[PDB]
Amino acid sequence: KTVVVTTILESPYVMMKKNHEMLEGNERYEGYCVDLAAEIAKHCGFKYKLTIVGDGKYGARDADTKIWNGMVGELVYGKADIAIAPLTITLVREEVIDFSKPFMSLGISIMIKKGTPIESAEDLSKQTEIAYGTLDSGSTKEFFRRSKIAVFDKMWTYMRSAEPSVFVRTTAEGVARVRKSKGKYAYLLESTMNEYIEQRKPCDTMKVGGNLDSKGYGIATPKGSSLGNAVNLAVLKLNEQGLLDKLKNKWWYDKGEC
Amino acid sequence: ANKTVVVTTILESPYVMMKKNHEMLEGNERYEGYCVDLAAEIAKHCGFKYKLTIVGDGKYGARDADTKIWNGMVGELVYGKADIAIAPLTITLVREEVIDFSKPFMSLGISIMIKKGTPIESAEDLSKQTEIAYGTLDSGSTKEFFRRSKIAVFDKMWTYMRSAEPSVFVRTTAEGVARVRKSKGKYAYLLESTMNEYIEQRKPCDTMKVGGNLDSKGYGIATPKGSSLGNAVNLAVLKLNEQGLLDKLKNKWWYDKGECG
Ligand SMILES: N[C@@H](Cc1cc(Cl)c([N+](=O)[O-])cc1CCC(=O)O)C(=O)O
Ligand SMILES: N[C@@H](Cc1cc(Cl)c([N+](=O)[O-])cc1CCC(=O)O)C(=O)O
Repeated sequence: KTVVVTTILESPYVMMKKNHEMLEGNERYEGYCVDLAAEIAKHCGFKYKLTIVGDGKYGARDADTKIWNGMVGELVYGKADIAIAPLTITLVREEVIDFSKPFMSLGISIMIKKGTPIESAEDLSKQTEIAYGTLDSGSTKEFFRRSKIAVFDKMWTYMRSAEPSVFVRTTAEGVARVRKSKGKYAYLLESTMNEYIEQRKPCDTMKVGGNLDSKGYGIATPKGSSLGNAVNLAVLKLNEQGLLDKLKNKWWYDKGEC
Repeated sequence: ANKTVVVTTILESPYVMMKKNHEMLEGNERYEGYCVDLAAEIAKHCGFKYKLTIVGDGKYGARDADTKIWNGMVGELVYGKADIAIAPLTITLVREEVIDFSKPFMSLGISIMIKKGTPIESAEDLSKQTEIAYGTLDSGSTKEFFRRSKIAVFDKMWTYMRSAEPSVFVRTTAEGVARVRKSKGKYAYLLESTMNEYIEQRKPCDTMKVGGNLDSKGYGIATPKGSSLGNAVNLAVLKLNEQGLLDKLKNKWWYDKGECG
């Protein structure tokens, strides 16, 4: 019985191959999660089909309707058997689905265009000449909305009140905005993506400062899933054998363009 | 029928330490540290009463190959002697096979400790020379990491360490640190990054953590398989992290109390 894998088009985790049109099935896709899915299925002994999440979302529960969207939605409503993607392990998600132990550790970080005289969160919060912001929705924004730490609360108030808006619709828009803003915009995003973009042409961005927090991506399965236990052991084994580090290197650095 | 939760832990600075005045104290209050504070939080969120007990054999948890017996805190859980372990206990495959772990409350990796001034910047640097000796604890997970590693650099280091004379291994973490401090830049110590960072903030302020971490892993709260507490404990850990409490706790024990500026 073929396992339905839900995932999301997010570089360099899952991308359509340049020559995808001459390809079929799983082979249409490449990336860190594509490689990880193969390793997991190999170790747990299952065949699987990669499917792209229908609504292009990760997974948030609507406050009013209480409906779950994205890949979490596909798990809880029975459309997919497992999610393999840069999906953060969080309390609200863990209440309705299971996560493996983390396959990648990350935190919120700062992206600047090279030349921008900013070196940390503190620096940013102490000035306004260089605008800075986050995705207009989701986890990073929420970190600042809910934060009780002085400097981060400060940054948050600055962001809500800054004009024009410092928020962006998509991660790509955030990156593009840093790139086209001639050193006058800084983007706060997950460190994994920051580190990746830093190795891509035109090589005009960099990561500065330490991560503002600490979290991890996990493989997700429905509660009670007969795959959950084996998938978790697979992630730990892959980590312990150095495979996860090797996959990170392959996709961030070896295939790097800088 | 409800019973007090038996917590197994271990004396390891700054996770769990006996208070200077422990003699005039009783029970849990004899102890202080990061893991003491964390246990308080977990129990508070999960709503259980608990008793801190120190692991009888002073070990974290490994299965003897010959006897097949699990020692340490893992063993306590596996053999039914404790309800939960709260300590710098790494989540690993062989342990997950026999107990449950929460998601990590702390992230870490194997790292290099040097005496300040030592001309070494990475594992790669160490492996390519022998003038500056380097080693690990004479047992446990860091040594086992190098023994099992099929990564070229780490295997080469293992081969060097196993054959180096005099012995580059040490009996305790304290010994390794002391050896770094006394060896005039001629000994480098491989240990978990958490402890490395801690020691870096302690007088005489003569050590330094250098290079990237050699691996990536996490410490987790452990319960016996099928335990009733496992689920609630896991959600508690996630909440504490998201609420910023785990970072604040690490700051308290590592940096606020820091002795090196
Ligand atoms: N891990 C997030 C999804 C996500 C993934 C990536 Cl890889 C990036 N990113 O490219 O910086 C962002 C996000 C959303 C937060 C953000 O704005 O960083 C989740 O589980 O909700
Ligand atoms: N997390 C390890 C135990 C441990 C804890 C600490 Cl706090 C340090 N350390 O202070 O460097 C080391 C170890 C492992 C021995 C060693 O590497 O010396 C486990 O679960 O086996």
